[PDB]
Amino acid sequence: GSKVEDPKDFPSELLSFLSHAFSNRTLACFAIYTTKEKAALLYKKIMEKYSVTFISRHNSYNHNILFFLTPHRHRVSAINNYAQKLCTFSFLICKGVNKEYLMYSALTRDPFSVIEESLPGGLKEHDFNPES
Repeated sequence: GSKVEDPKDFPSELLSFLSHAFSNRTLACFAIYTTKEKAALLYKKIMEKYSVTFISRHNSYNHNILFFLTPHRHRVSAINNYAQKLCTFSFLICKGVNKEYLMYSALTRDPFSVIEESLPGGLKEHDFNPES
C-alpha cells in the first residue's frame, strides 16, 4: 500500500534546493517526483497547461522527476492540484524550487540523469544569470 511503497518526499539529495511550505508565495520553478509512467505523460501535460519556458524529465532510480520553469508565477498548491487530479493512482510529490540552477544541475549528475528536455543542450549556469 502507499504508506509502505510510496516515497513521502523528494530524494534527500535534493531537499535543500526545494521550498518547504504556506502556499501564499508565487514561484516560477517547480519539480514533480512521481512514477516513470506518470512523469512521461505529465511532461507533455505540464508543458501544455503552463506554457513552460523549459521542462526536463530525469531518471531517479526506479522513478522520475520533472523540473520546469514557467513564464509567469504560480502557487505550488495550484500546480500540485492540477498534477494530482490528472491521474488518480500512485504517488506524486510537487514542490517549488528555490535553488533553480543547483536543482537542475544535480538532476543531470549521478544518481540522476536526463531522459528528455524541451531545449536541445539543456541549461547551464549562464542561463540562470541576467541576460547580457
